[PDB]
Amino acid sequence: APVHDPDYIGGIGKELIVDDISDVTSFYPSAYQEHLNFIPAPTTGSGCTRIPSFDMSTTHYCYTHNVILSGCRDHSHSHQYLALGVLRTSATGRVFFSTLRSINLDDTQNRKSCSVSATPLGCDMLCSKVTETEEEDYKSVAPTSMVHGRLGFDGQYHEKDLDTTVLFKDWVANYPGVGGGSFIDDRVWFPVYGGLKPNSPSDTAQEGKYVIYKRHNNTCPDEQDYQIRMAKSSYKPGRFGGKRVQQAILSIKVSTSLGKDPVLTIPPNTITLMGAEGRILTVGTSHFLYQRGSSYFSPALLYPMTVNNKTATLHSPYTFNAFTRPGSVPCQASARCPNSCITGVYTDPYPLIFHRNHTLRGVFGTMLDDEQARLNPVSAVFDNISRSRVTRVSSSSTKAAYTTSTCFKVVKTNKAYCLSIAEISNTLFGEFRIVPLLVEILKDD
Amino acid sequence: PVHDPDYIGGIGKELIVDDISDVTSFYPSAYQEHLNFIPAPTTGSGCTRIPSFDMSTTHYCYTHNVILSGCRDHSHSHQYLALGVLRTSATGRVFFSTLRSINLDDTQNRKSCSVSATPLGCDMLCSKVTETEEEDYKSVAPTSMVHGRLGFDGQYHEKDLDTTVLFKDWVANYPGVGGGSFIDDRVWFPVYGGLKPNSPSDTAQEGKYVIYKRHNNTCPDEQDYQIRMAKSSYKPGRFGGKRVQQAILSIKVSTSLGKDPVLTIPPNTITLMGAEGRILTVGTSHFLYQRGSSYFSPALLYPMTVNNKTATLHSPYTFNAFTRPGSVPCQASARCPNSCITGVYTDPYPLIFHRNHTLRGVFGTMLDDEQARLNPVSAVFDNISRSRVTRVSSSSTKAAYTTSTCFKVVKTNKAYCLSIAEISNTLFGEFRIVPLLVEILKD
Amino acid sequence: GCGAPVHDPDYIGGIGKELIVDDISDVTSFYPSAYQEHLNFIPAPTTGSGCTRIPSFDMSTTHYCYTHNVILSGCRDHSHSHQYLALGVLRTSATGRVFFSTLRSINLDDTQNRKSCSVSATPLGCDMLCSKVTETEEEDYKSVAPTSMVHGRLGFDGQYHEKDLDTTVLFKDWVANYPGVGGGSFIDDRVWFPVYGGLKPNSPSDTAQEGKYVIYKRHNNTCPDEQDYQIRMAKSSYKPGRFGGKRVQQAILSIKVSTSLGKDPVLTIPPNTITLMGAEGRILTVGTSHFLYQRGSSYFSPALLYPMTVNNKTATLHSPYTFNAFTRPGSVPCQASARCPNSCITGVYTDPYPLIFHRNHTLRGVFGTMLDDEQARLNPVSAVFDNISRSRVTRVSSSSTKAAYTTSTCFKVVKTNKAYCLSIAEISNTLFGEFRIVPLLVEILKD
Amino acid sequence: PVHDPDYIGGIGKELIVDDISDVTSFYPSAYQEHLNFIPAPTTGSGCTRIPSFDMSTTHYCYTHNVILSGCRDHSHSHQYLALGVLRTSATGRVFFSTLRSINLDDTQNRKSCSVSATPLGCDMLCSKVTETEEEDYKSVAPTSMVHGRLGFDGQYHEKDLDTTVLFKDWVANYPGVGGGSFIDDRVWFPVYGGLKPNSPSDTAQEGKYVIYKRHNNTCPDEQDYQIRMAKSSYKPGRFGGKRVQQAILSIKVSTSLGKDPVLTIPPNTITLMGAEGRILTVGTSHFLYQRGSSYFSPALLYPMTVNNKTATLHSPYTFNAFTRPGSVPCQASARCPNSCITGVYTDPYPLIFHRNHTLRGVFGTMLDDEQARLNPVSAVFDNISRSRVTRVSSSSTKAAYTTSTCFKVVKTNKAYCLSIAEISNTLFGEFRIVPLLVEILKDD
Ligand SMILES: *[C@@H]1O[C@H](CO)[C@@H](O)[C@H](O)[C@H]1NC(C)=O
Ligand SMILES: *[C@@H]1O[C@H](CO)[C@@H](O)[C@H](O)[C@H]1NC(C)=O
Ligand SMILES: *[C@@H]1O[C@H](CO)[C@@H](O)[C@H](O)[C@H]1NC(C)=O
Ligand SMILES: *[C@@H]1O[C@H](CO)[C@@H](O)[C@H](O)[C@H]1NC(C)=O
Ligand SMILES: [Ca+2]
Ligand SMILES: [Ca+2]
Ligand SMILES: [Ca+2]
Ligand SMILES: [Ca+2]
Repeated sequence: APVHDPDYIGGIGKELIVDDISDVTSFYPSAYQEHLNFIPAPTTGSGCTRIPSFDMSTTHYCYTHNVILSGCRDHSHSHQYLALGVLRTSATGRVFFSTLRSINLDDTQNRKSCSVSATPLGCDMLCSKVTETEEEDYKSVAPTSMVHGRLGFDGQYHEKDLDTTVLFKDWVANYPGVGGGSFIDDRVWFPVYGGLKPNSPSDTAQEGKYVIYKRHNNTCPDEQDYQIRMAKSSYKPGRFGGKRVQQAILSIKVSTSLGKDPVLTIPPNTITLMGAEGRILTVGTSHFLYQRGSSYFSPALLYPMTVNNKTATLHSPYTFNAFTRPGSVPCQASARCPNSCITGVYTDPYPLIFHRNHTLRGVFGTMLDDEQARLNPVSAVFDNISRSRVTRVSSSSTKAAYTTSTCFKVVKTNKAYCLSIAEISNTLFGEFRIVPLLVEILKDD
Repeated sequence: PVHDPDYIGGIGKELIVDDISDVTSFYPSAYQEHLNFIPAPTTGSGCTRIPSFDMSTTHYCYTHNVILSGCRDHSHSHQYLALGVLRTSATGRVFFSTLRSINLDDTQNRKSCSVSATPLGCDMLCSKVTETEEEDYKSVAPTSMVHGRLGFDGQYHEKDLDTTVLFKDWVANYPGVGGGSFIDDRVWFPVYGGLKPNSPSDTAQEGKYVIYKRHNNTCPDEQDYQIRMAKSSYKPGRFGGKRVQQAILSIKVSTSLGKDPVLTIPPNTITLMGAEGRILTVGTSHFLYQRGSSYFSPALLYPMTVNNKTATLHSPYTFNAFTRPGSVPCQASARCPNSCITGVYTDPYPLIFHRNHTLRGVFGTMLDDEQARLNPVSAVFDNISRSRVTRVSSSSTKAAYTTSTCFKVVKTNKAYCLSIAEISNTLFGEFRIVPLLVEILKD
Repeated sequence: GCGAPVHDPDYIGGIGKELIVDDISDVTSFYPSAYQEHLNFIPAPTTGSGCTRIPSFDMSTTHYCYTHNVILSGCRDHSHSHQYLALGVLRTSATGRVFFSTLRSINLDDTQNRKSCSVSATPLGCDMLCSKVTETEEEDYKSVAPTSMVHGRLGFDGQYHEKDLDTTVLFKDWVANYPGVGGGSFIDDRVWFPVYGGLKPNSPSDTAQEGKYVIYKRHNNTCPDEQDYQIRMAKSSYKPGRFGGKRVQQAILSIKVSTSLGKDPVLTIPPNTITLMGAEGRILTVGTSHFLYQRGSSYFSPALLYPMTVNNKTATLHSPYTFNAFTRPGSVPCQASARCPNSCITGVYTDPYPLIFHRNHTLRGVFGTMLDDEQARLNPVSAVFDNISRSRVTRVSSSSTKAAYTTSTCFKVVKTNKAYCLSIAEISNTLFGEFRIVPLLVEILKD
Repeated sequence: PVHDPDYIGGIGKELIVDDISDVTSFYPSAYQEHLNFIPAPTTGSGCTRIPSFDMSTTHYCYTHNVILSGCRDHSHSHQYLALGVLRTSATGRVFFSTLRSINLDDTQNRKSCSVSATPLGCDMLCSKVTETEEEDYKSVAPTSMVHGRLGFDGQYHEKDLDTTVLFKDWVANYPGVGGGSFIDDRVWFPVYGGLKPNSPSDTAQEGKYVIYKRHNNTCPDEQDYQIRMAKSSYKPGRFGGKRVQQAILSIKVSTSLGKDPVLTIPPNTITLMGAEGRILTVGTSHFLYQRGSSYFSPALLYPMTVNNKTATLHSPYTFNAFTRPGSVPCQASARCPNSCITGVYTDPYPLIFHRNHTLRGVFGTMLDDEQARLNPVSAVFDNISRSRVTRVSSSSTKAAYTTSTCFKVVKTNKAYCLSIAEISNTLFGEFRIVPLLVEILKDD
């Protein structure tokens, strides 16, 4: 029923800047712009608001984040904030995000790692229902419970538990990838990751599969079969005792029946690195999988994704060598060799500048500009090697964490905007505030 | 659009009726997480200030002023406006669920806006300013004013009031920031401003004054001197000796905005110097909160009686420990009449009543400092005392306006007080406006 | 100004897309409004005998392209001719009313006789594929050389440049060959054009078709002739008597779009187990789907859309969508209500624009202007069609009226969320020549 | 944005300078195909009417009015506006190439618009009407008027004139429909309307009249009767006896629209009753064409001299065979003064000149009927005669306004006359506006 102001409709989910000639990094973000903050901040000293997910279709946006009363990471009950809204314009021509349905989902169930997607029926959610820590989940035999929910245009929420005993038979743990999903054709597509049980069909299918991705102009000096050894062990990090940590994609038919006809796609690990959080993006006619750099590879990754009815295929990724993320040694931001780790942080890149033949040239995102610590969020435009002039939250050292970015255009002014939702350090009210930062994309001629 | 039925009977009523208990045996819990319905700034210089809030038995209304470049820029601003309903999650936790969330931003500069929840939506009274307050007090024409409404459909409409007639005796005039109230088919707003010297309204107040006193803390000045100082408190030096006057504006609620407005000016034998304020309705009682911008520090609630289109004020309730910071000689501990414009908006919400409806106790968030806007502290107050408190921080913390509203989740038998407070911010602007929530407990 | 223009902002997001995505509604509950006034961007004749005919139209997300052929002395005069060319953008007035705003408007009139021209909107302007004709079609099928062809382009600066194709090589296996009149389409760095003509008997291309045929059938109306007879007839339908039994063949030509015209041309010939006898046609791109429209010049009357997939420089066609009430007039035994395979060259160009889709992108309904007559080119009526039925109609006239070719393209004004269909129709004229080419406009309604 | 160099020296000049030849030995060719730059209607009731055309040595301007529901409807309308340049194809065939093609359609009802090609683009003068002509003659305020411009960038800007001051003495006032002309840093538009009875402008025409006569066809009425009829002709009965008056408006051409407008009201000892018209510039001569809305049938061209911001008119050239249909007693063959509002806009383009610049011949498309708007016929005319003609049809055919402009393709040594004509349509509304093109030939 509700729809964005027509100022935005033709500029959402599109290839924003089509340019074959200009240097990608001649495009750069403006100063942050003041607009209607649609993301609730904590109201107590210990309250934890973390794990944002965001998706926007040409009719509405969907947003969610997790809330824990007593502090973050606490093994405790949690609830989700959920919002459904539309873009509007003031009389002065300034965009604002206008939320229509704004609820807390807080009941007997502990929904974690939730991803959201804007579908024709409202805001679809994929969550894990957890009663164990991740550490414990990798040791129990049963897969993790998972639920497909929807906040409807009427503001009501309904959900259906998936049959994970069947759907995730070959897994010991499984979680949505936190980043948004995408509605494609008649289905909703969500990133998933978790652990495979040893010697299952899915595990055997990945036996001996690996890929080594390299830094630009910065060769790993290690011997080659040593690199191969380390790349293989990177799929089985020591934190969970040698279980293969696997990337997947889950598609669900969009219908008034939730959980209808789900299909799991597991790409070969000759393409994907160790399973991690991620996001399914649709820009123009192209789809991508973002995968968080939780393993040894630091440059931001976008795997081209093509849809084959109910399944997907991924292709060799775009990489953005200056769009690093912090991580612990030996997988810090400047890392160049394969190795085994679980680290990094979710900071996704939004496809922004394209050739006319639709090859991606440049992305926008907010990176944490530090070698090892989650510090100094910086918004910028990135090509395969370089980074534009940047916009920073603070000229002082500042703690931050996850960021997820989405860009859209106002075609009547030909202005490109980028929204960057970032977990930022807070004072007085909890560890984090989740801030929707807004920039305009400018050009330095 | 209506509140969840868990709230039926829990909104705008006398929450605690108790003749026997000590008032300060009631006290606020620690702050509670709920759904923060108030947008925080998103840039380093963004200014969100001046909150207004009112809630009827069907919906709530909220607004605050936004300036892009910092809080003392006079050139342009916009208002954030929200219309919403109270909800409960499945576990019984409160959340404020906004339904209509808009920025009102055009070429007009709407300032000092008050909102009120009426049967047609969220009514707003704003001044449309073209010059500073200081300049307004020096120009002969009254300040322009507008009656707006955000409807349940999310559309905003407004009508300019005929201030040339309605405020002909005034040089400057503003809504009182605090919420208004819908009573007997009219919406009622606090107003304040300056009167034209020797206008009929100014002449009607000549010689009028009132001295309100601190509990068990006598002014040592002699009575004659106190009277001179109380008279001069209505004509502070900042605006060159014009009388600064309290008033109340009522408007017929109708699809026609601005219908039949009527200005009531109480005698200054009851009211102190005009200031920001709020019209409250709790049960069948109404009150005018008046900010303590003059010499009197304790929080003030004037009982208000509605007689069709006008109202009568009565001698106020005072809450001696509910002080506010101010400049010398009108600091929080001041006890003598004097002339000043200082203080801060921190309103008290009527909470504990006698069975005969006499008010005993209030909830609010005070700034617990003598002179500086520091240290917001939530508590229950009677005429003399303060309960055990809840604080945003144990460290010294800048803050400003607070406005409080209490309600009951009847379903869970839990009484709550919302305290919307301007709190110092880091990284993103001068202030963040935070809706603090406490449960009222009993010791 | 050599840089590219763009439609008004009201249209961005509403050009070349799936206009109505609806799984549940009856297709024919959508219907056209009355015709709407807008800016007629198509020149009418200015003399008693002037012939304006053979419209071609294609519109990209940045601009539209339009052309038609002009003959001074009458329409079938096998003589010199010229082309009107227009490059423009869609606009809205202050009231929101649609208008087509032409930016480059030229007559291309020189020593060359360009015929049967198709146009396509590419990132460099308006690409044109024409035959350069020095013999009638009847003479052409009798001479061994293929027809000359040219790839031209009107640029955004208003200049026209062109390159003759190497038809002696490119069309080595052909005796005659023409573009399909209907618009081409820009897909994956190349421009794609419909083509048709005659094959050299026993040439490699001709032997690759030997024995190939397909019988397409009417809805709920069975042909009574014996099966072996139907097959004999279907086979002979590829070799009409008009050109002495040479095979008349459908094809698709793709050209790399570059400042170098005529670059890297590649011819695709689909198997005649899929296509009927070659005819005029159009390459359509709607959303992510491509289609070849094929004029019903043979025995099959319902409008045809063959799904088209692009591989690299070649195309693959699939079994067609058919719209049983979107018929066209033809001479007996291939009239509008024909149901049996037979051999004939008749019909008329009236294309269908894909309009209503399933969520999974299966096509449900089209818009077009048919000629509503069994045998004569009469009575144009605009309608929405599904596989069986026709919506409520809009008519140019309640009296009997001569018309000919129609080509339709639909678009949405995103600002108002209204869908429109343009129908460019050759309509009988009085005083000024045989035809006026009229851009009809309707809004698509739902009752 | 300029015409092809094949036209240099062929635009806006005296096309045929000849003292010797019979004017009517020049004659138009058959109509020729070129590029029809004028949109036709696309619906059954669509009304396209009231063309205006002007061409400078760099570009041409064109406009016409559009009503959705029929030609008499009065509620709302829009204008089609075109800025273009003359081109030649490789074979030398003329084509009019429009560069900017827009519909101007908003809440405002612009009527009776005239255009003129200025160095800044296509200037337009329109009335912004809120009541019918009948009702405007009865209201005290003058008609609102706007000066707009379609620029070379395709953007349109406009500014309302201060008509309460500029047209203080008028009850109604409209541009003359025919094109205006750029002369000496100002654009010049024909205007007509009604004067406030007893205003200074009205009293300044009191007792003023002029009687123009047919060639070799004297009015038999007695002289005092003719004088009374001639005076009455300026106050026709349709609008209750108000004086209907000719004028000329000049505006300074500037990035500021509506700059320094000045109105000229010529004396009615020269002009007949106010009517539609056109300001023409050909060589160094300027002329005011005035439609024959009153008793006088032959086509009229008043020589016009520009002083500074005002104009002076002189006794007109008349072309006795270039008649127009009208209702009795002001029909095509009328010869006596009378009072009427009738006729039709069909202008004559100055074509053939003596070496001393005195005009000898014009081209135009006349409606060749006594009383009805029928039978458009293109021809060359002198003061008394008509050349061999070219016809749209040998059958009786309804038509209305025509406006003609001639030019030379210097490269091919061919002179052409464009004749934009409202012609009866079938299927698509009442009229199609057709740009007819002829080559000027010589018998010899
Ligand atoms: C796309 O186009 C650009 C420039 O036109 C070229 O550099 C790039 O290699 C192309 N890639 C593909 C896959 O077409
Ligand atoms: C109400 O009752 C209290 C004590 O019960 C008394 O002190 C007070 O004066 C009473 N007031 C009224 C108005 O009844
Ligand atoms: C698309 O969906 C419709 C409706 O369920 C169905 O009839 C049709 O066959 C589907 N097409 C494909 C290719 O699955
Ligand atoms: C120009 O020459 C002709 C030739 O007789 C003459 O009639 C006309 O009066 C001349 N023009 C002027 C202005 O004398
Ligand atoms: Ca497990
Ligand atoms: Ca003032
Ligand atoms: Ca041949
Ligand atoms: Ca008037």
